[PDB]
This record gives sequence, C-alpha cells and structure tokens, in this order.
Amino acid sequence: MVTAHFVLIHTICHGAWIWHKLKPALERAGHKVTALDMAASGIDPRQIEQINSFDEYSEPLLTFLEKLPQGEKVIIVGESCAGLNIAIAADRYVDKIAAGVFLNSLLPDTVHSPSYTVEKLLESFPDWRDTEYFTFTNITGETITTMKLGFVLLRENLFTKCTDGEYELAKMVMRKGSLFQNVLAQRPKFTEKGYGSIKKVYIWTDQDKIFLPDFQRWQIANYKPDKVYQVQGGDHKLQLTKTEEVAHILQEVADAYA
Amino acid sequence: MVTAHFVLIHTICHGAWIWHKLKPALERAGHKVTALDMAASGIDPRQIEQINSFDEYSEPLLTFLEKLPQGEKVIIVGESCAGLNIAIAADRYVDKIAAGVFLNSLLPDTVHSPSYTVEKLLESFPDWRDTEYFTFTNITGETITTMKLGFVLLRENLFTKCTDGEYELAKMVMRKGSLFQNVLAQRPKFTEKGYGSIKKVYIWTDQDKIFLPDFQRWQIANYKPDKVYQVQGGDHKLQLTKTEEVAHILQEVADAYA
Amino acid sequence: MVTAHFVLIHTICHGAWIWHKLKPALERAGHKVTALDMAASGIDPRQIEQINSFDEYSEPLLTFLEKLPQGEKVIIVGESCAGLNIAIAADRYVDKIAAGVFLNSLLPDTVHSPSYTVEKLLESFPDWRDTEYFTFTNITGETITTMKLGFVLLRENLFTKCTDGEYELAKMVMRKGSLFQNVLAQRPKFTEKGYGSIKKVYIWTDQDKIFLPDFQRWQIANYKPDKVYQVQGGDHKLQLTKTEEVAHILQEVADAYA
Amino acid sequence: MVTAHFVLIHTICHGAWIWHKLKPALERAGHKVTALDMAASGIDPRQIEQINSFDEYSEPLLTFLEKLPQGEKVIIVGESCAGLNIAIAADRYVDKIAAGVFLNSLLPDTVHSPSYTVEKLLESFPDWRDTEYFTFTNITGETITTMKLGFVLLRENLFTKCTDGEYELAKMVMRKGSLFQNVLAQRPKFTEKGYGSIKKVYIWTDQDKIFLPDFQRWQIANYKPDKVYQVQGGDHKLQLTKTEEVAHILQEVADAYA
Repeated sequence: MVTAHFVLIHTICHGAWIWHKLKPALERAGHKVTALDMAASGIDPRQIEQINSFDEYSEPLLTFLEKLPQGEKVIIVGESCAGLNIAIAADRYVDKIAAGVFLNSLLPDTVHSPSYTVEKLLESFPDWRDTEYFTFTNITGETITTMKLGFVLLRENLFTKCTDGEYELAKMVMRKGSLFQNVLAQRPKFTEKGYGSIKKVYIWTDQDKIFLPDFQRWQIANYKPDKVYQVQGGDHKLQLTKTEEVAHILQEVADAYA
Repeated sequence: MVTAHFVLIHTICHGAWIWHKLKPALERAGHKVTALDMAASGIDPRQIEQINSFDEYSEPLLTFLEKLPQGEKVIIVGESCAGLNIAIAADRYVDKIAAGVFLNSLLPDTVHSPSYTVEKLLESFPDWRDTEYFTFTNITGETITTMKLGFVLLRENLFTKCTDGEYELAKMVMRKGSLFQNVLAQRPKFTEKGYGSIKKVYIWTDQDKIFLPDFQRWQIANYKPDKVYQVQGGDHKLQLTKTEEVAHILQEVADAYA
Repeated sequence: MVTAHFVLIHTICHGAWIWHKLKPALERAGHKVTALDMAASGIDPRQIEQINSFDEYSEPLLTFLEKLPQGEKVIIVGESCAGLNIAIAADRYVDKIAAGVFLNSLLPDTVHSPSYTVEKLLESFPDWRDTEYFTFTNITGETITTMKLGFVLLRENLFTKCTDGEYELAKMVMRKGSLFQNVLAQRPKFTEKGYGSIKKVYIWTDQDKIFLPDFQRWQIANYKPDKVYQVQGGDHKLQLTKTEEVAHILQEVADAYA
Repeated sequence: MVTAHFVLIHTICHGAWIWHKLKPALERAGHKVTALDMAASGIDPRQIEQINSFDEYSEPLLTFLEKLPQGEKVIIVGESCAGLNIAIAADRYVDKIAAGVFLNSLLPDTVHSPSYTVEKLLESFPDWRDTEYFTFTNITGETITTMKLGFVLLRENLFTKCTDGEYELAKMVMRKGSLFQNVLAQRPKFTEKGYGSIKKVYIWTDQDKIFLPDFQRWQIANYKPDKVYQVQGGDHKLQLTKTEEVAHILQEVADAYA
C-alpha cells in the first residue's frame, strides 16, 4: 500500500526501546521508522535534573524535524504522555507532519491550558502506587517534580498483559521522568494554525489500567479526532501487546494521510 | 533442586537489558537474580570517556560484591567480554563467589597477561565490519580505543538468530564500549588464589558467528573449565535464542555449587 | 556588629584553596564561612571533560543552597568569573541569598545574554599569554574550550603582587577550566525576579592586570551595583593581597544586608 | 656553595602544595626544585581506591627518575611518611640519587620489613583523634585502610605552630591517603645495594606532636643516618614553620653530596 516515515515517541520515564517490536513490524511493510529518545530518557546522556520544561525535554524531536528534508512529511506516533510532544512539535513544524497518532495517549487541545489533559489524567488516576517522587529546582527557580515509576505500577498498570521478558526489560532501562506540570500550566496554549490543523488519529483499548476508559472517552469527547480506532484486549502498552494490529492501523493512517 | 543468587554481567557496549529474558526464566525456578549495568553501559549515567580501565568499568560489580552480606555467595554469569569482569571480581572477592559461568565468553587464565584472550579473540575475529572506532586520552595519558558496534555486525554476528524485536532493541540501547586492551596488557596477571580457585562452567554454541568455534575450543583447551556445556543451535546471544536451555543449565550449576 | 554566613566561590581553574587567608580572617570576626570547590575544581574528583555547561559546573553551590535550611540566608562572595555562579544560583534560590558580592568579578545583567560580560572581558583582554587551550565535545555535541592557565599569566596578571609562596601554591593546585562561552551564549537570560533582585556589592582595584580598569568601570556602568567599593593597590587576587581590607568591607556588607 | 636538583615528596593525604614556601626559598639560592603529587594526592586525578600499594602510590616519583637524564643526580626530600617513597625509589634508581633527606620522616631500614617503622609509629602514636577511616578491596583482594585526617589532628598534631592560613589551606586541599601497611608487610625488604647505599640525612624537631621525640630518637638509633640535624622549635611541618632554616640545611646537604 502507501509507504511512510513514522517517528515514534515514547512516554516520560521510558525510551525509544519501547518501540522495539513495532519498529521492525512497520519496516516489514516497507516503511521508514525513526524511534527517538527524548531528553534524559532511554540512553540519552542528559540527566532529568538539567531539563527545565516539557519543551526542553522534547528537543530531540524538534531537532529531528528541523533537519528533516523539505518535502518529506512524517507521521508522529506518541504513546501515553507523548501527545504533549506531538502538540509541541506541531506548533513549530506543522508542514512537516502528515498526521499525529495518539496511542493510549494524552490528547491535548487548543482551548484549554497545555496542562489540562494532565490535570484530568491525575483526576482519574491519582494513585501511582509504589512510584517514588523527587524534586529539583530548575533554572528559574520552579520546583519540578520527577518520578521513579514503581515496579508494581509497571507490572499491573502499564505492562499489565505484556510478557515477563518485556516487563523485566522495562525495569532494566526505565529512568526518571517529569510531567513538568506547573511549567506546562504557565505555557501558552497550543495554536490552531499548528497543532490544531494536523490530522489526529486516536488509538486505544478499554483494557488500559492507567489511562482508564472514562478518561479516554472523555478525551475523545473533549477534542474530536479525525479517526478513532479501538483495539480489543491488550494493555496500556499496545505496541507490545498488540504490535501487529497497531502496525496495521498505522498502515491505514499512512493510506489516508499519505 | 537448589536455589541460588545469580549475578548477570553483560558485555561491553551492552547493558543489563540483555538479560531481560533470562532473568525471569531463572526467577520462575525460585532463584534470586541481579542484573547490573557496568560503568557507562546500559543506562548508567557515566560516559565511557571518564572510565580509565577495565577495572574501573567493573565498578558496579565490585561495589555489589563489596556490599554483599558476609556469608552469602553468588554465581556470576558473564557473556562475551564479561569473563574479564568475572576474573577481576574473583581476584577481589573469591569467597563470595560459588562459581563463575562463562556464556560464549572470554575465558581468561592466570599464566598469561590479562589481555591474552582478547588478543586471541581479535586474532580469530579481526574484522568488526561496520563498527566505528574512536579514541580518548585517559587520566594517566594512555590512548583508549572505544567502539560503536556496527548494525550489520549486530544483525549478522552478534544477534544472528534473534528476533527482529531483539535486534532492534539492541540498536535502541547500545552504547560505546572499550576493551581497554592496552591497559589490560600492562595489568598484573589474575591470581591463582582468587580467579584461579573459583569453579568455572563454560557454556557455548558452535553457531556463534563472532566467538568462533576454533577460538572457543582453543579457550577450553588453554584453560580447562570444571564443566563444559555445548548448546546446539542458537547464536552468540544464547540468553535470547536459547533462554530456557540456558536457565536449565544454570540450575545444574546451582545444584553442583550453590 | 552583625555576623553572617559567607559562601566563598572561586573562579574557573582555581578552587576553595584561594580563600585560605580570607576564610580565617572573617572567622576572627565571628562569621560562618563556607568555601566550596566547584565541579572539576580544587580537589573535586570530577574532570572538566565530563562537565557540559556553566550551570553544571556550578552544581556544588546549587546543591549547597538546596540543602540550606529554610529561612537561613547567605552572602555569596565570588571572584573573577564566579559572578556567573552567583547569577545562576540567584535565579534558583533568591530567598536564600542576603547579598551577592563581586570581587574583581564578572558582573552579569538581565538584559543581555549570559555570555555578554564574557565577550567584553575577552574584548578588553584577548591575549592570555602562555595559557594553553584544549577542546572536547560535550554530551550534546557542542565543542567546549578548556584552558590551562600559563604560569607567566599567573605570575604577572593574576597574582601580580602576591607573595612567591602564594604564586607557587597556585601552580601546585591549579586545574583546567572553561568559560563554557558558546553554551552561555545559547542560555536563557538571567531573570529580574531572581538574580536581578538580589543586593549587589562590587569590590575592585584599578591595579588589576587582567580585569582591567576600563573593563571594570564599564561593568559598573552597564549594571549599577547597590554599592561599589574600590580598594587601593593590590592585584586581581585581593583576597590574598588585601585580605584584611576585604574582610572589613564584607563586614559592612553584613551590617547592611544582615 | 653548590647548586642541586631537589625533588620534594609530600606525605600521604597531602600534596606538592605542602612545599609552596620551601620551593621558592631553595630557588632563591639557585637550586632546581621539583615538587610532585604522588598518586591520588594533591590534584592528581586518580582516586585512592584505584591504588593498590605504596609502590603504585609512588609512581610519579619513579616515572620522574626514569625520565631523569642519564648522569644527572637528585636530592630527594621526604616529609613524614614519604621516607617510604625514598626507600622504594632508591631501590630502583640508586645511581640517580645523590642523597635522601628525611624531614620528620619515617626512616626505613633493610634489616626489617618495610612496614616496621610504620608499626612503631602507630605504637608511639596510636590515636589519630577525629580522623575518619574507610576501606576498600584492592586488585588482589586485600582490604586497604584509607583515612581522612581529622581537622583537630591537623590543627594540633600536624600543623601545630603553622599560621591559620596554612592550616586552613590544608583543609581546603587535603585528600584521602593510606599507609598500605598490610601490603607493605608482605613486601620484599629494601635492598642494601639500592636504598641502603644512599646517603641519608635526618632533619627533625623535638616539638613534633605526631612523630614524637622518643620515636624519632628510636629511628635514628635503629638505623644511623650519615648526618642528623635537629631544628629547635617549629612543628611537624618544618617546611612551613622553619622554612628558611630547612632551606639552609638543604644547602649543606647539597654542599656535602651534590
């Protein structure tokens, strides 16, 4: 069918590694795939304590788009919190983005503060269990809250139905992350001409034990995506539990937005 | 049936992640498993350019043994170049080590320089293909050769029969490493009373496309292990291609020595 | 007379040792004094090549302020380039800083880039004589210029009127440093609400042979300090040539800002 | 009057800095002076944990002698524990040493174990007060005892009559050190043909509060030096309290043996 360039964007704490099954799957279909580490994530050499906002955290994505050859367009696929990276990138490089794909992901809008969908997430899922929290003071004095995801939360809430090998992989390479929420709160709203004007495709499952059904339904309702795909079964990490199905869906996205 | 504490030691460039399948396998049998990142490896925050020898590279292993409660013993399992870590650790903490297990690994001796088995490896396998090499000057002025493993080498020589997901994983989290060969060359020999006196179990396959058959046969011959297990099929990364079989071998090791 | 807690911050290449005379002088007057080594300076175990920006270099000062008990205030005294550390710290911990004291020091502002005063310094003093320069590539790929201060420069320009013992001391413990100037150039400006709102006291002499009179006069003009003290005679290192006089000035600072 | 090349060797924990007054003093008289940092001392980039014996600790001295032009001779001056460096160096490079000078120093012999004078020191001065002790396991599994000298011991026992500036200096740059005593104990004795044949000059004061009078008298008795100079007053650190007098004595050593 149509071939495309997917850019895969992991969530906070995680890394490009999270896409290790989906990347080859897509490449079996002849697509070009780039999986990037965001700052202080995966094997990026920076530590979270030197990162000051979610925009700074997004730097590898923005640098990648900047260097993207003119006339090429990419499809940016984002899991969980990475919808925020998609929104940010789209406000700087709208013309390089054929579509944005949201995979059990935060779905930001242009009408509320950037932090809105984060507030709502925490409203629906306030207890992160054995997760530990730390703080540091960023370069203009704002207290930033970082987290180290608890293994029980990993096992039961994120990687629920993943194999033991995958869960174990997650513990071996997980890093600290931050929502940068108090900094997001002060951030200008995402623009209609950038983020608002990209095609948006929302993939999810009702079996997600952290991005819960009412919350995801609420997101779809708050800000209508061009297409919604619901996948049966699986867990929060569909790129692991439902790899082939997600690949196929991404093909249809390519077919549509080209 | 005996239970044991296995400490899993990855090779240069790699990380604890390489054990993501074998760790849970062993845990299914009731064992305790620790997989460590060596310095500037996996997600360790240090960069290779601040590390000055193979002993310094080994620090997380040595720190772990140092803090191991008096009277506890571990079985150290090492892949590829990690036999050097095993030798180094054993010279410092012989009484904390029930056995050393060598998995398609360098098998050092006490009669030659510590660099010997490295020289012989490079003799048998001199061409590392699309691997790139870099250089830095360490804190006492020795030029250190670091490497970035080439993807073709990864695909064909290291992860030969691994799934695409594993191979792709490897590219997403591989780091630079170094043999520290010129520093190994000037290093005192491994002692009989430490490394020489631990139990040594050598597991390998003849299908290994970088640690080649004549080389591994030579290593067995140069320095006789207490027991040799040969696994049919698989590739250099048997902890991925032959996980269950390696688990079951490690149980026999535990039975014998734990 | 008012007592205070002075935190003494040395310049690049140097170390806490530089304050070996001024520290006990102040303590004779009943003050608390902390003299910190910045990263890769004095006897700090880190090497300059693992430090990536002037913010990272400032870490010990920021960690010290972070751990300072709520409601305690310090007076930060900085020589030469340490004004940058003062500016950085003040943007993060304004409420913990009673005043900032600048001793023949860079005096940054809020309207220009952080690098501005550095550019102007090099403008006025472009020839650093027998100083040697090196480079390394930092963790995000920027070339960093490091320097090893030449002994002639030490003798004639920095420690001009210091005893031969002090000069000789300097050669025995000096390390590499960096202005991190290209990284400063990209750095966000120092904020009004932090650095801009601290009390600023500028102490200097016209006998300084590296921070030259026109340059220091220009700094005072560019960014008016709350108080300016000029000390007659001495050299660049007034904490050595004019110890008692600097102590007495710092007392007036304590008396004022308390 | 004769000129000479003096090589100044500090004690454990300390560094070349300790000679910052004596070096220029001697240079006044036209001598050549080299003050070296031993391993993991002063600003040497190595940490004490990578150092495995007192021979390894001595490496900069031995490297210096090795590179000393054939036919040149030096006078090695050693304070406190540095007598051990003198003994070690002399057994390698006897023909490059005009004399050894011992300044309130350990005075080793050829009849007893290298550790003998250390045992006796600790016999006479067993309580090191607020000194902290740490431990690490060296390359062949020996536990090594390192120390961080306590400030009270510094003030009252080492730097007793030094100025406050000097004492303060010491706190700003002191590092960890080790006697390596258990390793010295296992070491081959110093040879008669090397160490035993060099000229030996012993300079001391009875006002030393750590190398006590009975102990120094005992050393002189145990192994007779060619000349003994006793300096009135001062403290353990005569290169600070009695600089000029020590310089003048070192002239006579030059006159005799250079």
